[PDB]
Amino acid sequence: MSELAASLLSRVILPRPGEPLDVRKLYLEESTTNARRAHAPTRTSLQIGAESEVSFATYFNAFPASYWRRWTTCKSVVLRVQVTGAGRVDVYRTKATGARIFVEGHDFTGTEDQPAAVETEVVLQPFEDGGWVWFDITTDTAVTLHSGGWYATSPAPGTANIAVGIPTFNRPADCVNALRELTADPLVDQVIGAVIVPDQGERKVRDHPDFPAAAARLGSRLSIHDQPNLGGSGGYSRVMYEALKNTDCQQILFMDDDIRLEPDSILRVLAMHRFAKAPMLVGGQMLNLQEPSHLHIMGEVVDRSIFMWTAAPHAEYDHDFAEYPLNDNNSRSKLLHRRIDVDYNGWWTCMIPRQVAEELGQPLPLFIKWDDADYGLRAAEHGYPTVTLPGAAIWHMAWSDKDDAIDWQAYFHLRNRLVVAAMHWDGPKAQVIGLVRSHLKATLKHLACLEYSTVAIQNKAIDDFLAGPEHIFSILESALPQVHRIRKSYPDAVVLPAASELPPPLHKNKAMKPPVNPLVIGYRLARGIMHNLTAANPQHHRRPEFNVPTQDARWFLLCTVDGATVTTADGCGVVYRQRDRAKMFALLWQSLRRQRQLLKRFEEMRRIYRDALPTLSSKQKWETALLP
Amino acid sequence: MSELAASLLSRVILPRPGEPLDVRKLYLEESTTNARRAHAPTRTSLQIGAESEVSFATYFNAFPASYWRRWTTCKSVVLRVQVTGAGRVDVYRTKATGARIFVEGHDFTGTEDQPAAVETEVVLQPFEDGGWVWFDITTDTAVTLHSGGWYATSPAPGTANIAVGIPTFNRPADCVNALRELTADPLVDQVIGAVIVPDQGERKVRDHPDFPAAAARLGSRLSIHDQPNLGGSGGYSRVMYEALKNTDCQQILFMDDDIRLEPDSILRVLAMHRFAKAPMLVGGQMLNLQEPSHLHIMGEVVDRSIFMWTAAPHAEYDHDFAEYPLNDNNSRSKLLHRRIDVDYNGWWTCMIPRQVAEELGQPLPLFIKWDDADYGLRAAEHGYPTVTLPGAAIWHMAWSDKDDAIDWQAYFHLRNRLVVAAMHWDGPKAQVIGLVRSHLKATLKHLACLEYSTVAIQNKAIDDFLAGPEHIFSILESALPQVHRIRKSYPDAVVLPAASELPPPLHKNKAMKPPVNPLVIGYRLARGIMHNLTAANPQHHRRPEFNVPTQDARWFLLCTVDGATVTTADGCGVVYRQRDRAKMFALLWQSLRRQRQLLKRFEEMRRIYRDALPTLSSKQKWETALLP
Amino acid sequence: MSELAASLLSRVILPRPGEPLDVRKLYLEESTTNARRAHAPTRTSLQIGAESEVSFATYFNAFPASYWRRWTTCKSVVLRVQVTGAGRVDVYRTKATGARIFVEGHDFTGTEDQPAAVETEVVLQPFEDGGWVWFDITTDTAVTLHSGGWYATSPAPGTANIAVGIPTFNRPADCVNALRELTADPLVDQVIGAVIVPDQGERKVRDHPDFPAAAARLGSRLSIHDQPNLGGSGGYSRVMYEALKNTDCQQILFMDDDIRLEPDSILRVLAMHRFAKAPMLVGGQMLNLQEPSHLHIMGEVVDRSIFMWTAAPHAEYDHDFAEYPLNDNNSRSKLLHRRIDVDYNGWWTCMIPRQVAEELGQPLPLFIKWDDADYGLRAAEHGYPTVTLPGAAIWHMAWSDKDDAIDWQAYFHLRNRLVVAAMHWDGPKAQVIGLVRSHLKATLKHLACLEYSTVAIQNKAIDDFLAGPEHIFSILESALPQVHRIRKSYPDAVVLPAASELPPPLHKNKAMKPPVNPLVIGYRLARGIMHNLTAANPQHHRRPEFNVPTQDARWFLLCTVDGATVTTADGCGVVYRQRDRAKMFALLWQSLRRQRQLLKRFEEMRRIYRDALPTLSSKQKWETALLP
Ligand SMILES: O=c1ccn([C@@H]2O[C@H](COP(=O)(O)OP(=O)(O)O)[C@@H](O)[C@H]2O)c(=O)[nH]1
Ligand SMILES: O=c1ccn([C@@H]2O[C@H](COP(=O)(O)OP(=O)(O)O)[C@@H](O)[C@H]2O)c(=O)[nH]1
Ligand SMILES: O=c1ccn([C@@H]2O[C@H](COP(=O)(O)OP(=O)(O)O)[C@@H](O)[C@H]2O)c(=O)[nH]1
Ligand SMILES: [Mn+2]
Ligand SMILES: [Mn+2]
Ligand SMILES: [Mn+2]
Repeated sequence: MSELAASLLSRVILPRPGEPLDVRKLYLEESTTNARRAHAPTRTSLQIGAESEVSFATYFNAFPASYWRRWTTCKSVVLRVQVTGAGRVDVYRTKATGARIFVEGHDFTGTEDQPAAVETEVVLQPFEDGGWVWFDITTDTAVTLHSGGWYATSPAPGTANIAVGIPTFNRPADCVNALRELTADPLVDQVIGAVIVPDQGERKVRDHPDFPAAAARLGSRLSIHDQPNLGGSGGYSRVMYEALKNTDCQQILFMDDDIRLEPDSILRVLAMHRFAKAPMLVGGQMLNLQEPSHLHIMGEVVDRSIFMWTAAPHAEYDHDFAEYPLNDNNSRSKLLHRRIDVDYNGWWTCMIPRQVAEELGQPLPLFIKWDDADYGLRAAEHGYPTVTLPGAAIWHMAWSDKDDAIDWQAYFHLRNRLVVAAMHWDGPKAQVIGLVRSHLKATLKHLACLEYSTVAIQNKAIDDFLAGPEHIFSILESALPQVHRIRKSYPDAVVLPAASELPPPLHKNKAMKPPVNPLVIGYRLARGIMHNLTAANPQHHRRPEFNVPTQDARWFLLCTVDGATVTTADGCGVVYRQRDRAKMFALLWQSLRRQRQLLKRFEEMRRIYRDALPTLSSKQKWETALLP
Repeated sequence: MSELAASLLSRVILPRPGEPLDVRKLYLEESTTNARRAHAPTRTSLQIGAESEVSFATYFNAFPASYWRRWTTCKSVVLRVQVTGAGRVDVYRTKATGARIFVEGHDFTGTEDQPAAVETEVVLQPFEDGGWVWFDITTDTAVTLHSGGWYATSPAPGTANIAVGIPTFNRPADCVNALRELTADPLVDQVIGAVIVPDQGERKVRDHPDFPAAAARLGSRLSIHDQPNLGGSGGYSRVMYEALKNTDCQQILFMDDDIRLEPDSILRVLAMHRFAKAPMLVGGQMLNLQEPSHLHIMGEVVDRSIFMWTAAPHAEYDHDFAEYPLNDNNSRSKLLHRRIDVDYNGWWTCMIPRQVAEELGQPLPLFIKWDDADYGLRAAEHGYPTVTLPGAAIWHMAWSDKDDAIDWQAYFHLRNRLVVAAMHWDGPKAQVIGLVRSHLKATLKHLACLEYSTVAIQNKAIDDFLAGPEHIFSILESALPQVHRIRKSYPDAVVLPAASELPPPLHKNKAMKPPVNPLVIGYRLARGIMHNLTAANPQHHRRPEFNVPTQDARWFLLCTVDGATVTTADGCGVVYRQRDRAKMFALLWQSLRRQRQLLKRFEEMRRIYRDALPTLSSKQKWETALLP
Repeated sequence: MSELAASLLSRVILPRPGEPLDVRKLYLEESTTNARRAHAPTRTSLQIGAESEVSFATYFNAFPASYWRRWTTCKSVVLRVQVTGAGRVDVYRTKATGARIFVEGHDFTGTEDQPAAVETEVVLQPFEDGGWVWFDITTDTAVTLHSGGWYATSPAPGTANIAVGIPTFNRPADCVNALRELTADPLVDQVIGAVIVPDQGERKVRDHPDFPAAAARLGSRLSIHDQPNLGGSGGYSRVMYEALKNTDCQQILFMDDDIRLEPDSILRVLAMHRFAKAPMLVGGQMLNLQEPSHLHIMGEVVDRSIFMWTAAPHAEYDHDFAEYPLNDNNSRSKLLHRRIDVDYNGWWTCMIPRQVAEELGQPLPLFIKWDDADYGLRAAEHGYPTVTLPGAAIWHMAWSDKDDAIDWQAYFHLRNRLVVAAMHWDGPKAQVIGLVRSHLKATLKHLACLEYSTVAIQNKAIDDFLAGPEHIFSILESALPQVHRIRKSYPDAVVLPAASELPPPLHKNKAMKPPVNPLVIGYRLARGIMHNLTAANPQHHRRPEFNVPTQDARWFLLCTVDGATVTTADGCGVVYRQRDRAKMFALLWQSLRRQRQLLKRFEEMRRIYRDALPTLSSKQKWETALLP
């Protein structure tokens, strides 16, 4: 018992009372033939009826064996369940193809007075490519699973002193909640030493009514640091800065302020970090906050040849565990059993070892976007891999219709993408053509969609990149206001609350089906080009031709009109997109001029950016933008 | 009652407590409309709720009528169930198309005090092509099925004295368990007279802690015989040798050491043997140990025209009875109602009559593979057919991803295949071209997959075959070490624990979809041939181009690379396959030279092998390799 | 209450205790959401749980409205249910497309002490093309349906005195049972006045042990008449003969001896007959005895243009009410809502009014087959239509794999088909070419399948037809033995118990998939013709090339072989079909010669057959073959 608690890797957890049935599929998967639902008295125990089966082949309770095999020193894991009643524990593993293999099974008989203990040691040898381990319970009489867990065969190396960092910006209510959920589970609280909150917002988290109660439970492990708005980069950079200077914490764990939490997720990541073969970044997955049974992604990489972040080779976005169980014979579920290798983890949950952060230094001053990838790629170049752990997750806001890469962020995508590209493009010379051809495609689509402001702000992006690193650092704060100033000009960047704020449409909308037939995309594009050569009628800038819903607003519909309203992706307003031939060819020329500049000057940008990294990632340099 | 027990063919059995629901579909098939699961107090009884239906149209409890009709003297079978409660027994049969026919039905009323007995005599006449008989129970009040069985209308001929043979090699734990499960059911124990265990391993089954307890229950019906490693052939040959010389047992039942058991399976095979029209080999099916609701195969044959073991005409591998019930209108289930005729049964469970083994003599000294087929084909030539009984099964390890025919065994497949081919090729002359063309295909695929060691050891196989029978017998022990010595050379035959033991791959893996389009297999093969003509870059033998998962590693992916790691089929390690043009054309020439030798010298091999059979299958000759 | 019982059309009936769940779908259709199965205390009552729904949109309990509208004088029907508990009766109708229409609904509250009565009058007006009426029950508290029925709004015209006729031939056990099930329901017993059993068999129904008990319940309403074997024609002719001469029964109801019964079926047919607009034949459907949820057919017609009995225009054989409910949105179920018009009903249950049988006279002396159609077609020509009532059924043996039109019956099909054709071909002259072209197709298929005996006995059929009516009558008894004498010659007509009675096949059977591709049926037929021109190898008449299963034995497989065993359609034996070119061309010539004879002499056969009808259907003439 002394040694048990210090080798626990991940617990068997159940859902809270009154949790939606969709979300319960993350925890336990019950047979539709059982007479009654299973009951979860506490988050660690479960009551099962007589003559019933429940399967723990689930996102939260199954053991992601291949990952432990690959990155940790654990030769084998031990399942321990403590149960009363008569029944059977069946242990299964999978091959990386998803094929389920029955390992061993134990019949038990237990009473509340002499509770039955069931231990099974599963060797991690057969998980080179992938595979999970899990268990089912099948009952003779009624059964209570009092506790269950996956264990290593020796204590966890090192000490567990975690600096939790949570940068906040005008989301006090959410942040106060994140601080509240850290102290929920005693086993997390115990291993938290410091909690850094860089408050970059004008509506402060200290001012909240529920804060004192939340802050009291943390004691003086909590500090709040007021600084200017420096985005993600500045937020997390501050956390690193603090944890390395003002705490002696062995781990730095980046988190977001708008996250729901499964506290065992934190403990699982810590487990892997401590058991790692070599020092490494360890991150958690994100479940979708707005569709909570859905896993966002198993892991991301940066695709060379266009230098663009993307899904890892054998992983698809948005995996609904309620519709596609871990153990189903469907093709989406079969990919989950592969071991996914990432280039970086997102900063919703990402643990960085102390003397690794010290070595890599700070993040790049990118404001938002790409800061996290850069860090992953940088650590990789120093021999510190990143592992995105399955089964260890927080719930975060996804791009569940809500977001887009056409607004002000479109600047920060492109700009930072190039910055990071110069930083890590250790490859062939002629390769940069692939990224610029990549952008030309994007830029033609934008214009075809009448998203003019986007192109403009993207042309500022390429200008700002070409001015170098010294310049990027000085516009950490100034850049955001500058994007907005540019965007005010364009009717397509000015949100209006309703389309009824404008004169009713000339034409009622018609259902125009998505062309995915080769003959039809050829013709719909020809119509697009030719119309786009005619002089735009200005009557259509005063009265929109259509009231376009977000969903229906693609290249093929917008290339025929001169003016139309398009609903913002959140569905909170509309922009009045208005075609103009003169303004478009201008933007198109400026875009062409910048793309030619890029392939001409990229060799040069690699040299000057790589050289400037000790500065850009220095604590000393970040001091002059972080402290008043 | 005196006469009942001695005419019992197969009992109605239920699952153990806490058996997975998947596996219970082997026993009883319940209506999703029943209010509650059915309960199995004992392995022979079942409790059903009021207003409920359960169907015994299942692998274990249905009667494989066509088989009994074909091979046994039974004109009709009698169902006997003993039941309490009010309900109805409905008896069904099938045609060989799967079409279900209702035969008769009996309403019963029984109490525990005056239990109701229900007998139905089903005539076996209408089962020429195939068909099963089974029964359902449908309840008015709650019902208990106290016992149920299929009976012949007269006593079983002969006496039941079974020599059970279990050859073991370094699997003490498993073997001790097999000996334990034989004495489980009293009705099996009663008919076991001897249990021979040839222990060819250096980790002895006697040394096990649980052995004394297991051996005590057998008394002195158990002997253990220490001998050198002589593979399957030597193991089972020893069992035959012992049972014919040192026991007066009427039957010899071959078993494996790594098998879970349904004891009634043993009794069913014995039943058929005793009721046989003429003396015959009777075998049991294998269920998959690692996917326990799945039946491996209904029966195997040796396909003339390539002389290669294969699925019997109307049977497909891997039949999941949980997904495809015996009585479903699906195409996979419809094949189960045909009567499958085999050429041989596997030696997991195969019963050989005493004066049949005496007549046929020993097995061929093949070490592993084909020993069993040869025996089936040999018995066939003497007028002793083999029947693979459905419903009579043990659970055994299948090729559930775990195994492959590319490693050291690839020698023993080819070699023994040819040995056996010479032995039983009573057919046309020019026919041998079909086997050699068969091998040329295989050999080109191997090389294309960079599996060089395979070809090498297969070329030893053809050399060893051509040296004749006298020579094959002397290399019974020496051959295995010799294969390994040859395999050490090739990087593709040397297993390494992880791919991270090697330098990281040059390219990340890309999803390349299986080409089954005629235009695409033509082009993907053209790329294969042409690249395979270019000089291999040696930088790719020092740093692998890919980290290939087993599943993704086929001809079309491996024919483009010069070097890559491929994960072993168990998923326990990786080999570094490395292309070389010079070494390949060498192997290809040596393979071509041997194939030309075969068709030249096969007439000659038939003559010299057939002539040498009295020697190869002699007890006297096997003495000089079995006894120190 | 006085007037209720004499206007009852059909009762709401439930299944017996322990009836299979498949068959219960004929009676009531329960929601999978109900907490418990519904219970049927008695065959007329049903107990439903609280908060549950059951739908009586079922074969047995729904009202076939369109039929009642079309053929009876009933302007409207009345549903009456007597219920306790709180709940709601919902009444629905359908359009002939299957579209369900909600009519009205009644909330009830009843107690056992003051039981609630619910009456709904549904007008039959909107059922021109088809449509059903039914009701569902939906419960608040637990509900008991004590009784339910469909009623006319006035008493039944006429008196109900039914002569039940059951011809038996060597099936004593079955016949004794039919007599037992007539006296089961008191409401059937009451309306049965006589039961005629012509016993044409040598194993007499009187000799049975269970007969005296069965005969006692009938009193002296039962007579048994010994006569020679004169087949169906002679059996039923005898029943007519008796009921018209020796009873004063108002109805004659033909039945079979191998039928399970729903007694309300008898009452429903009687109901319609009594309520008929004009005098008419009224028949019941047949449910499949061996697949009891399956309806054989909604109704049959005689297809002019080939003069061949067939499914009525919008009806398909074999409708499984368990898989396709009356009220499902599937295409098979949608045809059930059309009103099917028949040309005749089968003699399993067919009611003939007294002064209609008197007018039409006896059946034709056809021995078996077509006797029933002829009678339907004859009655039609006199203005007496036939109606096949849905919901009124007996269970009878179908052609559920068991039967075929290639054996001795093949004579009686063709012969009688032509007899009947001459009798009723009131159409165009050149039309007979269509029947003879029809036969040429059949005859070429037979020969291609090596079914030589068939063609031979069919050529006797055409000879016997051409000899005229006077001759057909004299061979009523002699013809059956004569067919057998001819069949003894041919190896394909001699059944052997197993294929193992013959030398094992030269080739093992190969799976040859059904060609339904235009290119492939063209080639598979070309192979057929050309091989069929080569001289047959006689070694293949001594050792069969294959062991062909019934299912796999079609034109495309048999046209390539010279000799093979084919399993009888019951699966009880095999015939050795053996190709011969000399014997085949002979049969083919004799067939061609007869077909030329037919179209030459059909005008002549119409004249001589039609003229001979008063004789063939005379009671006086049938006397000389029915009485010793
Ligand atoms: O003007 C800004 C925009 C965002 N952020 C920070 O950048 C991170 C990511 O931004 P956001 O949450 O709005 O985008 P999301 O994560 O939802 O995609 C957050 O931690 C914010 O604190 C910031 O400091 N200032
Ligand atoms: O080096 C060996 C390899 C195997 N065997 C025997 O050969 C049989 C089949 O081998 P194995 O079980 O390893 O293969 P599998 O049956 O799983 O395919 C077993 O009964 C072993 O006892 C042996 O005696 N020596
Ligand atoms: O040799 C025969 C053959 C049959 N029948 C009668 O013909 C009818 C139909 O024959 P069967 O029942 O054998 O054929 P099925 O109705 O099953 O198709 C039955 O009522 C039999 O009594 C007969 O009298 N003598
Ligand atoms: Mn966020
Ligand atoms: Mn084995
Ligand atoms: Mn019949």
